[PDB]
Amino acid sequence: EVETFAFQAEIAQLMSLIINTFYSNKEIFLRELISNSSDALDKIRYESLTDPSKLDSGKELHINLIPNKQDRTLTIVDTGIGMTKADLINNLGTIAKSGTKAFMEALQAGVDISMIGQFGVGFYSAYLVAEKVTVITKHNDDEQYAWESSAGGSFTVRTDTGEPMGRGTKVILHLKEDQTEYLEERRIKEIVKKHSQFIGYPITLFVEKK
Amino acid sequence: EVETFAFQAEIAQLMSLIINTFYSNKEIFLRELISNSSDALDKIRYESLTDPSKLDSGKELHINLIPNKQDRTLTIVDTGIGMTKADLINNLGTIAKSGTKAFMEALQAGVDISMIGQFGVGFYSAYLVAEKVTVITKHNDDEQYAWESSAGGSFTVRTDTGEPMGRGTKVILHLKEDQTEYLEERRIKEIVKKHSQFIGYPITLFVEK
Ligand SMILES: CCOc1ncc2c(n1)CCN(C(=O)c1cc(C(C)C)c(O)cc1O)C2
Ligand SMILES: CCOc1ncc2c(n1)CCN(C(=O)c1cc(C(C)C)c(O)cc1O)C2
Repeated sequence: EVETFAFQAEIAQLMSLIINTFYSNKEIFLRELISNSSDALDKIRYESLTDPSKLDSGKELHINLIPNKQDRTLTIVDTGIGMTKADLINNLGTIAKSGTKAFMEALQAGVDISMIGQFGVGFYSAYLVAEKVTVITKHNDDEQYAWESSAGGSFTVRTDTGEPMGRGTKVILHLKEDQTEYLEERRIKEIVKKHSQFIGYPITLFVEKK
Repeated sequence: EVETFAFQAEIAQLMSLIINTFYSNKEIFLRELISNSSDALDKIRYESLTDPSKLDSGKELHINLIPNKQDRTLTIVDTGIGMTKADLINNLGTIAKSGTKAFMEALQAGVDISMIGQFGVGFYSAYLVAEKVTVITKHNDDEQYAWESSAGGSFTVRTDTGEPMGRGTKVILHLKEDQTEYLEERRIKEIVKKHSQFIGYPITLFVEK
């Protein structure tokens, strides 16, 4: 059974902005996804400090980047805390964070789209390069879920039937036809090496089985 | 009343570096404290989307800067998720351990102190301008506490007796004698415009006199 939700009106607007504004520095999407992964990973390590059983679903804390030229997909996998169904639905579409209006405001007052992260809504920068985004997520308290959207004002949520994850969040970017550079080894390294924040977790870039 | 604790050795080490190294660009401390406040406010906002009862202790998500020239203090107050007693003593230091060590290594490879916030330990940049820092905090599940340190390798924690803050964290900088410029209204505005122009939450600069 697949459920369909409307994006909150301001979020639909943020997404349209992102998809339609001319902006050449698209590579910031990767930075924003890795920061989310970093926060999710901090969170599960933090909870494990007082309750070590939370790592029963997987004790390795890391980030994998997986390009697939055949599928034209770039996938980012982490083993952070993950999202329950309620987290998925509430944090990823149906409720506008105050940073959305604030961000869009800032754009009028002379900011760059690359600062989307300061406003807690960096995730939507994925649509700089992706025509469709699928998010698979597993939290300790819930079942494994699949979120999906090609924008257009709605997203769907279903129970995921694919390979279980143990715990964490996996972001599958279905790349636009002219954005395949982000499947190239040399390009991905370049963007990650440029990453401002010290990532306190191993980032492994997978090689394609060409 | 008051309990005294030893810093993690790497944090002690980082703190002596910050205090003893020659570095004129001290103003970056504000940017780092304002970044922490923003992160803290992200955390309670995130939690509140699924459990709105988390804002019972306070709906307003914002940051105050309060200079006091009588006391020679600069105070950064926010209404974020706040910190528990275990967070003050142990948890936060343990999470930041890998960044702390990584930062110190980076400095040896000739990087700049202003990069401190990139390694998740921007708070300790407070000791660029302060001889003593007092942190008052309130988390939803816990009581209100005072953390304190003048470096020298130790810190204290006590239950705070003062004004109940509801939820959040207040960082009181007791400024060095030669660092009073950061009490000046023009100077603070300048530094906020320069390094923190687009923060995701309102910031109110208090005026004096
Ligand atoms: C504010 C800190 O507290 C906190 N608690 C839980 C979580 C977070 N932060 C961050 C997000 N998160 C995830 O699972 C996650 C989500 C995204 C995109 C938004 C889809 C991503 O690209 C990678 C991820 O690991 C869970
Ligand atoms: C997920 C576990 O990691 C975690 N959880 C909660 C918090 C944090 N990290 C840091 C932020 N925070 C605060 O209270 C705070 C702290 C500082 C300085 C560090 C002293 C500051 O200058 C302003 C603040 O609001 C809350």
